[PDB]
Amino acid sequence: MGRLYSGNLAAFKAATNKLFQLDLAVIYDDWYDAYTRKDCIRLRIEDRSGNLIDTSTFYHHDEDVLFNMCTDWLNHMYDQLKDWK
Repeated sequence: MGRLYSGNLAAFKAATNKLFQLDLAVIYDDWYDAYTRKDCIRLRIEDRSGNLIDTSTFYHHDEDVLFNMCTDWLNHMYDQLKDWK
């Protein structure tokens, strides 16, 4: 929907350039919830047509550790899909 701007996002923004070059898509869900109304960080990976790739939900200690975990896993798949076709 949109993109935020903050200091911890300095390194985070850099990762985006890789996503296009590996031919994949990623969407995150935040600020929307059912009846519980609780803060959470949901990260979802998928294709263009329908094949779903993977998903992860993060809740833990403050933003520094949270973003570290998020950026870590994103870098994780890069090499793996770089080996296959």
